[PDB]
Amino acid sequence: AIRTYSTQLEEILSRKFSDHSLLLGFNASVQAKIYTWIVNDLDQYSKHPEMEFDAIGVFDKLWTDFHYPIIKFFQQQHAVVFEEQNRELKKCQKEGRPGEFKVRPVEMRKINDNFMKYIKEIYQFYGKLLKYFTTKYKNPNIPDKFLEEFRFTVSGNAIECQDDNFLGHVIHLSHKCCLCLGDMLRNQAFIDTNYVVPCLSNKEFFKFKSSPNKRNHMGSYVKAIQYYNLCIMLIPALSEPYNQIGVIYNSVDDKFNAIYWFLRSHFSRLSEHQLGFANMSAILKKHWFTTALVDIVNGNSERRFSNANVMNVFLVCLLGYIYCPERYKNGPNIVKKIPFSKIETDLFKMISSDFDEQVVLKHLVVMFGIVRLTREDEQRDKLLRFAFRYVEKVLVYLKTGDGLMVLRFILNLLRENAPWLQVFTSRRNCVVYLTAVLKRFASDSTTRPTRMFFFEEDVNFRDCSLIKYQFKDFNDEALFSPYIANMVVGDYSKCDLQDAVDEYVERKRTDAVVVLGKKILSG
RNA sequence: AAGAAUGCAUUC
Ligand SMILES: [K+]
Ligand SMILES: [K+]
Ligand SMILES: [K+]
Ligand SMILES: [K+]
Ligand SMILES: [K+]
Ligand SMILES: [K+]
Repeated sequence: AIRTYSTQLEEILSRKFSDHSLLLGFNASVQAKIYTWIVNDLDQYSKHPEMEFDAIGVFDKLWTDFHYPIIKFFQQQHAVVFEEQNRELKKCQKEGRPGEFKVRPVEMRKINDNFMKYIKEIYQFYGKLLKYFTTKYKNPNIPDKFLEEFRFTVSGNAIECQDDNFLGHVIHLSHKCCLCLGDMLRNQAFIDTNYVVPCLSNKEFFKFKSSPNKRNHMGSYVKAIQYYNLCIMLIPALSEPYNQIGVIYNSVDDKFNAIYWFLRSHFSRLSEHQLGFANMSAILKKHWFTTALVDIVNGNSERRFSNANVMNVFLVCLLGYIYCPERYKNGPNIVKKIPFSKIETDLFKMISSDFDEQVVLKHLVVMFGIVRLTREDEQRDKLLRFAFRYVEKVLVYLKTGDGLMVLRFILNLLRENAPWLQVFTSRRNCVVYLTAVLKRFASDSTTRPTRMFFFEEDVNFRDCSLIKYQFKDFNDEALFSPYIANMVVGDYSKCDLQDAVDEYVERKRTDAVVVLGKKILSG
């Protein structure tokens, strides 16, 4: 049936003159049909062979063949009007009348208005499906945080304890709904920032033209990223939401964050293993990081990078010198006589002068991810040696500073990756520095501690293959039989700790770090 | 391990 609808749709969208009402009516009729169909398909699940259960494919086809093509149709209309404005500007320039150029804001606003009405319809549709999926069936595998983000309450409704496969299908449908909501909002924000806003006034047009985007327009994407984050909270093994967050950061020229999220996409447990890696490789092959490095080293610049952004640029250029030498290597230098050693020294100094746990966690993901992607033994060994020089600097900082989350992450990276542990324990400075760091801590723990709930880093790295999909420095057995799921997303709101949560988490992290670090040093 | 060059690292 979806094929018939997509045929009729493509016939409609191919007309020279678009009937907005006809399209919206047709979408509303198709949505009503699909809704009654999927409700009935879940209802009859236990009556037909499971492999005849079609809802996931039907939903995927509705998005890819019906709803997204309509989005792309509207985007193409916006682009047509934008190019008309560009043609008018070029004509006025070549005719010697540059001040006579005027943006026409009408017919950008009309197209966008029809587009917005369509977006409102599908936003309501996917939210309606998400609410149905989430509240019709009791599912202990849905965190109460997910429910509270949407103000959903689950009634005394259908209990499908009989079938865990059924509940897995239902949460996958909810995940698809959230993904579609993030995707439609991301497309809407892109269209607003690249076509509508520039066509509002000459000021907007010329600022869009001169500054490529210098996109600080992350505010336009906050809602879409929220939906992607909910996707990840629901099923962190699936790679698409991570990739879409990386796409958003790439479009706002936050290239390092893009690389980070593309790597997280690549390393999720059930990743398709292509989208993130291809997007990251396309970034690395380009000139943004080398140009950024030149601008930083020359000092004077309109760029005005923050210290964290400077560290990020340094890190990518240093990793690229080894991993992508055809772009980041000319003799001892990365670009334009800028030596690898100088940049390495500068970044390592900033580890201590500008320590930041989130910044360092992202650095570690990026450098050990690039290690994981490197096939050549010489390249891989050089990258590991660089990564462990970085880690040695981090441990030196930890002799006098605090970074328990970073330390947990480092130790678990070592624990879940035997070749990395072997390299680490063969470096005298790694052993010496880790010993000095651990001697700062006091702990009566001798075995893996237990705890009330997952912490921030546990939630953040769920189903990341860099740590073999979970931290293993706690005995979390009591948290994993899921007739509840709140501890796994770290929701301690149900636990009676008040502000002492911070003290509790610090003590527990310290215990886990002491026990695991002694394990590592004993090998 | 040396030896050489560039700013402990990188390069042959
Ligand atoms: K699934
Ligand atoms: K986030
Ligand atoms: K992209
Ligand atoms: K993509
Ligand atoms: K950055
Ligand atoms: K926490």
